[PDB]
Amino acid sequence: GMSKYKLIMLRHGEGAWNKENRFCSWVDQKLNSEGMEEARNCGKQLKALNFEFDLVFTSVLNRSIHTAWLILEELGQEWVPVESSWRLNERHYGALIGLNREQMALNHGEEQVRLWRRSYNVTPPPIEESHPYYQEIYNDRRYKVCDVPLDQLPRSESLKDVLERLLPYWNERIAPEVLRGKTILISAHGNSSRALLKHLEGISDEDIINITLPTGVPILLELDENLRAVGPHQFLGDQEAIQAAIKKVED
Amino acid sequence: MSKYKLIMLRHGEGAWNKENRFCSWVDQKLNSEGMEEARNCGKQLKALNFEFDLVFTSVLNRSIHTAWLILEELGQEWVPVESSWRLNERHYGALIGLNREQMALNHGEEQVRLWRRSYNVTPPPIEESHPYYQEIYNDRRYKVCDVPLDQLPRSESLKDVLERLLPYWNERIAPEVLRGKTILISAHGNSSRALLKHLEGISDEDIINITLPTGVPILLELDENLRAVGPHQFLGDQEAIQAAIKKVEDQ
Repeated sequence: GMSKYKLIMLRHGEGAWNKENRFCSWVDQKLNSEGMEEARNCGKQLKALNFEFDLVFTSVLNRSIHTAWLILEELGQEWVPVESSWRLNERHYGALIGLNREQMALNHGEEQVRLWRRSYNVTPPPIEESHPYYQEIYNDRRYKVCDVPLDQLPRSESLKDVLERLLPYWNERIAPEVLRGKTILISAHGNSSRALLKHLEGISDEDIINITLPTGVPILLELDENLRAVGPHQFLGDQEAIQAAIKKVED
Repeated sequence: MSKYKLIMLRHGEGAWNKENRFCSWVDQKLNSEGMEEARNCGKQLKALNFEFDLVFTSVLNRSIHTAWLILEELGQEWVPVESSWRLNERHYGALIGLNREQMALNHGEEQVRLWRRSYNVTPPPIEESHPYYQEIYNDRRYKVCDVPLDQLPRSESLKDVLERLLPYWNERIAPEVLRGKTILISAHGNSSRALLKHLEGISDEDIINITLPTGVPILLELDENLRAVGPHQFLGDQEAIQAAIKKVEDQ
């Protein structure tokens, strides 16, 4: 249980939809100017702390990939290998994708909606072919060359479901590289970062809902010989800026 | 008969190229013109509806940024990128950073012609006294190559470039072409020229004279033996192509 490995994880800056209380989810929206600035800020902060990455993991959503590219550019580490997987994707919010709070409550019921947003293990209704964002997701050829067939990919996910499709990628692909002594960057999303932290820190089903995950802030994990967190995750950089980022993700 | 299509290109050249200096393994960034060329290449590839499955680059950031800008213009940022020193620009050894005048003074007018224009004459190796030696050989990207740091070349003929590129073609790229994947190679002047020589069976004499414009998609049609069916083709607007040819001609 002694600190042996260091891992950096971060989440991209959130977009217009997030201000309108809409879930982007698997919709492949680009960074906005604020998102691009947050990625550059992360890169400059990681450079100030002399981080030297050996491997980067991202989702297949371009906002996670652009975040990594901008960080590697700020570090002068563009040669560092990048691997992308649907298993680091944001939570699939199913039928709720693109709806604000009001619209969700009207369509599905006020009770069901609380669970879907705030619970650990309640799965939202699956996205159906009638959904305006269904074709844009499932006709995208990035989902024809995943480690599971197109028709085996989820149509909706609880936070528990996110952890269950992320853990195999951690165990099989990322964890071995950490054990080799490589310094890893994970460019992830709100739910994918929360799911991995739940696993590495042994956070309860009850407590995971409440933890604060600011965007555009490097999250340092110190891991022991079992790849278990030694202490809680640590936010790197200026405490003023971090407190600001924490306020922005407040619910 | 034609069975496979491969796309290659070279990045837009820099200030040193206008001064007749060889950037070589010096890790110079694209200039504004270079970044625009990469974007215009991506827009051209989008107009022709190219869908890449895999991208190969060098470990020099100008080849990587060229690929990133192209994938952004294509909305194909999820397409896997692999980088190798074996796609690096020619190592011009002691000549790196010298203009034509300085080379002739230091080594002799005769030797200099051969080194620039011959197929198989290797320039003098770069030594520890060279102003650009440390920034190449102390760079940790060259500590994790498929050969040890001390086995990497200190200078290369165009023949030497082909001979360290061939193993990457044979072992890494060719198998993916045989799988039916659409490959983009983001390369340099000498690495693109070397691969074309090999796939088209161009002579030692003829290879020196072929025109390789920057920022232009180069299409190769390959048979079941991965031998070129007809010559390479420049894709896009003939006006723009003729302009790009004149820029490398006149330089």
